[PDB]
Amino acid sequence: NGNNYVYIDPTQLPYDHKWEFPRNRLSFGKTLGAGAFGKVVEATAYGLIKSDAAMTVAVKMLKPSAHLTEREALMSELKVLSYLGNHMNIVNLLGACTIGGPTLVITEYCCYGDLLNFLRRKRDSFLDLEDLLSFSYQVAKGMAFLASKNCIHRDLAARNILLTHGRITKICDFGLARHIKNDSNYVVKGNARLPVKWMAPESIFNCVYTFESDVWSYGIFLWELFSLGSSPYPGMPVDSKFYKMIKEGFRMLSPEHAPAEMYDIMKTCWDADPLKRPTFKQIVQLIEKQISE
Amino acid sequence: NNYVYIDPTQLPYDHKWEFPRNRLSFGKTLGAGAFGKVVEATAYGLIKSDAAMTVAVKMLKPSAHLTEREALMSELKVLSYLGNHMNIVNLLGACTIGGPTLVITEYCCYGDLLNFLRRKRDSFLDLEDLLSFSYQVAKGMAFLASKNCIHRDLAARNILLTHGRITKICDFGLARHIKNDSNYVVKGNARLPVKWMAPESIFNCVYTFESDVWSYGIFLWELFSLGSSPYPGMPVDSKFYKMIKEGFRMLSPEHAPAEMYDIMKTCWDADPLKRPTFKQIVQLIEKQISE
Amino acid sequence: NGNNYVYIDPTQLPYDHKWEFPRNRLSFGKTLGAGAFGKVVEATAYGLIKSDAAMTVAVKMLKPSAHLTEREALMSELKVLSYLGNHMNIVNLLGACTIGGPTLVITEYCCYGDLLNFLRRKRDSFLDLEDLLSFSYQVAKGMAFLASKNCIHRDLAARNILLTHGRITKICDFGLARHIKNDSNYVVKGNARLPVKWMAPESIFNCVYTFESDVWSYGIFLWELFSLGSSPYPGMPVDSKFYKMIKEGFRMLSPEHAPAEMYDIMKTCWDADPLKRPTFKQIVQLIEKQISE
Amino acid sequence: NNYVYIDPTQLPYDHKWEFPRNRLSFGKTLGAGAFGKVVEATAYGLIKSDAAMTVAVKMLKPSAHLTEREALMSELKVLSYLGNHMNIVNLLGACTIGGPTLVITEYCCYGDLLNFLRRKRDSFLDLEDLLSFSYQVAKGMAFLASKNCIHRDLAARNILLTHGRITKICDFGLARHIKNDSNYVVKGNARLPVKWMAPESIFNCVYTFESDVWSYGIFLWELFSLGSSPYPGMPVDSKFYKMIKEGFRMLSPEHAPAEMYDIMKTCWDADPLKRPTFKQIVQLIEKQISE
Repeated sequence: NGNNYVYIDPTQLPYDHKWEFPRNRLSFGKTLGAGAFGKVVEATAYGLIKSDAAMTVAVKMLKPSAHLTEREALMSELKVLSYLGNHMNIVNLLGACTIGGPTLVITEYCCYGDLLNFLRRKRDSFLDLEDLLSFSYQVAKGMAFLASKNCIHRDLAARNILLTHGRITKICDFGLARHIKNDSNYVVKGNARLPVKWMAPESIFNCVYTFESDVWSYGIFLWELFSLGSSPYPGMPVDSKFYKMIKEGFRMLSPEHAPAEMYDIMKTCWDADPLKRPTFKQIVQLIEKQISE
Repeated sequence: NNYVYIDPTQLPYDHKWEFPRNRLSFGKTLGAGAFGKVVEATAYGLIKSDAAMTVAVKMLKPSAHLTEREALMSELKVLSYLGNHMNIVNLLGACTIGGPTLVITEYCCYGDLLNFLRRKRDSFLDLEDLLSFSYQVAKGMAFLASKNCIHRDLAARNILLTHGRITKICDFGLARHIKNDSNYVVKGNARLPVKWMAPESIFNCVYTFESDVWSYGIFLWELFSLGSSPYPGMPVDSKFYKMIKEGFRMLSPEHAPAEMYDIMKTCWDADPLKRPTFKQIVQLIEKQISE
Repeated sequence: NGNNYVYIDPTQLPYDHKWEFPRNRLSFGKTLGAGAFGKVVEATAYGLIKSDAAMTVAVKMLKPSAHLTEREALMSELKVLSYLGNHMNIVNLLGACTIGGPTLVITEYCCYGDLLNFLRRKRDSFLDLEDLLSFSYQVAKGMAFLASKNCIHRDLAARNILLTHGRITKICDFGLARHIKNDSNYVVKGNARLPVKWMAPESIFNCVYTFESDVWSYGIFLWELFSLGSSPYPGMPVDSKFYKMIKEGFRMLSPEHAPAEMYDIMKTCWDADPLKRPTFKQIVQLIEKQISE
Repeated sequence: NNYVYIDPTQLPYDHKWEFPRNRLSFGKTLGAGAFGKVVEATAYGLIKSDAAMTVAVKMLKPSAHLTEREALMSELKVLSYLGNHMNIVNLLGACTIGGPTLVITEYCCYGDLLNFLRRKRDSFLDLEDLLSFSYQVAKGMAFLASKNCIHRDLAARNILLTHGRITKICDFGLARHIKNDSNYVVKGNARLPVKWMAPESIFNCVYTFESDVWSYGIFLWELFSLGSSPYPGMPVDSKFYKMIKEGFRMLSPEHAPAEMYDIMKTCWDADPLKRPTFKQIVQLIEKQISE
């Protein structure tokens, strides 16, 4: 009754059927990633674009291990993706299958896989510095787009950036298609397993996920990136001591390969006051103005 | 679920809005409900540091529960999220530290539009002004829609009038009592404005963007009626609901141009996806303008 | 050769034919305004919008008194109008007739005529203050639109604002359809007859027409408006003394009916430094923030 | 004619761009023409007040006429009008008072793209990078088009390379001599880059938005050729022009993916209105990306 202005979230809202696509026009292939309850699969879609009779795509789907909770999560993801719109630097929705079977969410296939692996298998023969400047600019633009659509990414990290042609990087939601009890980057806090080393303190202590929370993670991502795929706070486990250190204001030092301008952005992203952190729009404009330096 | 849309009521309070409450004076109550009220006030140095202006302040009565404190704070965070527009009542500032929460918004000197239409029903202000009211309220809703917001009580009684012939959509939440207003009627758990609500909202309790358009149609009807009451004479009971489901509708207001009536009708399509969107309603009007 | 970045003006560019409309579907009626070389005519257009079989429109056309120079001016106007786009607060292009006869430019008809006349025939029974606030806001929005499309109006003045339904005002180009040797508001300077009392000094002395030049005229328009249709610098002829006065920095005083906020805008519009003048976007935002005062 | 579009070269010089020339040092010449040059330079306190950066400064030689002073000042006012974008060389500041006009823009450390392609023609940098170059240059042109600007000399030789794998469209006006470059050839009054010009530009001297797209096609051809010369072997004479009118075209570069070739072909449509716009070319590529 009170407060007549109610924000409507695209999750709670009709599924637009312009996305629906015949499940008899998909051929599933090798799995690309799986969690306990879901998986992303490589596939061929026939007649998805009138120019490409057969294009490789990725399909997100649940495993028969999955309950009602998961089935709704996948539909929410589909709905969310359906409202975002397209941008070069995210993985885009191509279509879905809801009628006549389990829900299938069809998105872009990114042939070069994810950025962390790429960075690590390349740590030796060091792809060079300019590619790394390019990736951080592109990820910034992609976060700026998500933020202009009022959207937050609650797991920004090199392991969720994918690589495709034209040297393009794309931000990705891996939800459900990743097993986190097996990954030490995810650690128990409260009920959940979270990526706390990528998380802003206000997110860890006060459970607040703002737009500036993402900017912190972007900072950890830059460190991740210029370290060529190393872990954040390398060697140190997440525990009482860590939380205390983050709270007191201790920060990581510059990676050996970060130019001075980037570490500079890193540091401001990690300001304890969220309000002193740059926005993604500012990061993008900063990288563009300083590109010749 | 990595991707998540931010809810405005979850964001932290932005201190850019903070305003010293020793710069406020209170005057007469504009509206009161069970748990809160809206008071006329003076704020010094609010826009210009030189100057003083009249504003409206919304606040809780001493008998407010945590649910009402949350409602008032949510009202504030939504307003802050929306930003400014000429056709809503805007947030001007808040007092949060040093006492009860105060939400400062625009004062609208001419009062609400329903009362204005009734007191003007005698002389007939002309049809050109009712056109402007239509256009402005649609512009205001198109704007709320664009920020992904819905209004739960769009009705001439929640539309305010200010200078420059400007009309503003307003959230009267918490500052109206309804237990004695025939327009609000018990259904299920709550008291609701049923004559203004779309059928799918009454039944399945679906509040969406197309629900508002329905209410816009009922508004257009109030408007070109000069503030007569909707579905006049009919009480709300089983008879009423059953009839609305079976396609029952109001006929054209005596003073509506046929086109505006056609928009009303399209607003009342039983099928939510056949109703116009506000953006479309704006664009219609912006051509029904030269003809 | 030098300078490879060349701005292309919509005047010099192909006429898009999506505007072309059959001249056998127009019936000309009474003239609304004429110059020596052209005129605007009231007309009926059959089948212009599928909803209105017969709507009144305005048609701009040359008189047989007109030379090649004028014929090109009218086509330039048509081209300009064709690129602007629509906005509620200007008079919009509806179509043209180029093939099989003289050029005809079809625009919106505004039933209540122009604002200056309206203001003057209403000076006695004083339509009230709130309508005047509304007109200045609407004209500001219309200038803001023109400026966002990089367009300037070189004759902004109450005599070029038209009135239509819904209490809507619309900015208008009267070019060619007005005789200026008969109107004392237009006065000789150099070769041309110009509206110098509406013109910014940098426009008068240095022949520079910027976006802030328009803002000056907007200021004179507000004065014109809150004086209920009086002439600017009433009684004083344009001559050496006037130019000197404008140059030294003398300004008009507030009209008897201008609220303090408006005269305030007036004054800043008339700053001798163009750079200290508000932009139309700022004027609009100022009027909106202060609307409750 | 009351409505008039502002030409950027007519606007007054904006002093927000002014920069003290005692904060500049000059180094080596990057490029020189008959009447002017572009020099490598250091500017202190240009972006950060703390710091120094390398920039490029464009200026007139002592033998420049009023037409060249105007060209240089027009270059400056156009750049100021366009504003920033990642894919053009941007204006950083100007020195106008206290001596000759100096136009400060971005230094691009890797030099021009034509030379880069040739020196890389040996090893084969891969096809993924040529895709990025295509996309970036189209993004840059789409941007110039959106500000209603045309480029009179779009060619790999006027595309510069900087950090982050970024390519930037550049105006080399005044800082190249052409009297000895076979790529510029006398036609009528001027020396022109004819192999890059659309047919309607050579004849009726029509320079429009669709003329640029033609040149973009020739660029795509240079690009996937690794900087071979266009219409290789053929000199420009009556033979040449007559053939271009009668539909003569280049065939696919040995290393072009078929789709990119299809865009080249559509860029070379004799009918200006059949050619894609840059906005369309961007959007194509942004899907030819996952396949």
